[PDB]
Amino acid sequence: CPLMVKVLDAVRGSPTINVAVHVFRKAADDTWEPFASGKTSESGELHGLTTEEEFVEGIYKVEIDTKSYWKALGISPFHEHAEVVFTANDSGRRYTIAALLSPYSYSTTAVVTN
Amino acid sequence: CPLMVKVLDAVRGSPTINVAVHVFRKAADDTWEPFASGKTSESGELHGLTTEEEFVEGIYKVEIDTKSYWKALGISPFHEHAEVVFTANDSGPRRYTIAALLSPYSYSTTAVVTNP
Amino acid sequence: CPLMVKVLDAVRGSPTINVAVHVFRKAADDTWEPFASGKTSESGELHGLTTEEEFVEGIYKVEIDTKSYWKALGISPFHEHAEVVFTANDSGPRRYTIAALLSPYSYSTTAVVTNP
Amino acid sequence: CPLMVKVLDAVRGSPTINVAVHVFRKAADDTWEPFASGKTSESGELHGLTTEEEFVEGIYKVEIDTKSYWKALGISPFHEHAEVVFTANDSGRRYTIAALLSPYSYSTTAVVTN
Repeated sequence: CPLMVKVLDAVRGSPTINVAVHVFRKAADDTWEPFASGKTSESGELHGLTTEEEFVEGIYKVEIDTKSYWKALGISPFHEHAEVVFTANDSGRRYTIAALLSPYSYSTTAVVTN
Repeated sequence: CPLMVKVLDAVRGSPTINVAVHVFRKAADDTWEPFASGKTSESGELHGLTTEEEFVEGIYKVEIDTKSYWKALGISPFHEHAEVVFTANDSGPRRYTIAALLSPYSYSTTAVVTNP
Repeated sequence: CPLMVKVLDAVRGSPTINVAVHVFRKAADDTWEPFASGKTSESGELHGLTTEEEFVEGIYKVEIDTKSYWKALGISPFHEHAEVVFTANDSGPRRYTIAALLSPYSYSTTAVVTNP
Repeated sequence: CPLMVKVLDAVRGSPTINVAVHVFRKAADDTWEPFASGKTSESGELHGLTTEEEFVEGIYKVEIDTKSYWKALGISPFHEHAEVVFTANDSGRRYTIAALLSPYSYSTTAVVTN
């Protein structure tokens, strides 16, 4: 898969499990078309969101439901979610979106290889 | 002003100057209404976006135009922008500082919330 | 003061108060000499650690006692502290702001460097 | 291995390759005894630093030579290195030390499992 999502918990020092992630692609009318989604695994990872054929150039949004996660832990969060918006190519790779979560802070990083 | 935005450049170790910032509020429509906008100063800060009267309860989105910043420096960044979405003033008026730290392929955002 | 330390709590979204900060400078010995120390204020900031006269070229270490902070809150953190080591004033006098953002199992540190 | 190190480059969006990492254990006289070391792989990871038998409770320091990395890229860095100091146990796990590097900023996170 050319697109993977890895989420970590900076309060507990652990992968975030069962966190909902939605992926959108920007449409012609500049609205967000649902594209893919899932829930992070026990390793805090989400694989097999798309394929090389489906993942064409364009602008994508990755939305991590961080609020629901912190609610499950009984911790009051600041953000409604974590949103990463990026342009796939040019030109032509494997994308790993990493997210490090705290209740009042998050960081996201793109690891782009091949 | 109950809402302040501060941006830093993690590559140069300096405040980001002239960075565009757009604020939106979720209408009952469920659509995003333009709420306020501006650009960061020399200190990388943006003050006076709004007032205590105007800044009511709601869900707000703060879009920082990081792409324009990096490209002006000859850098092609990963992100289109840095976007912060949060519920404000749910338990009464607060003062919010939104801090962003920018790298070409990474950013972090932190909220500092105080009771005026 | 050419050296300022600022600390934030990423769990509460607030400045960290009464956080111990110890500064060291590498002697020709290659050992760390106690240079200065203090505690953060209500704003999570620590000013007046040193002066332009005293703050010469060298390698400096800034140890933030994050463990004590978290444990006071009933939290058992991963890190013993947050430690920043850097060469200062190599190309002339600069003003340094060391920013730390604290979570129980994670921290980030950023340097903001300006020419006075 | 009960201790792994993963390093990423936030400027290029890539794992950091060939970055020297040194591990120390605090001794009785409170000095840092060299314990293990190596260079990150093509995946920016460093495995097999120690074993379950060797990795006993105590205070450890992990030192990442970030300065040399940025020098190789021709980018002026702020820090001399990135240092993570922590106490292994109590009580009794797999430690992953993650580091996200920028020239004037770094973040480190502990992922502790099992």
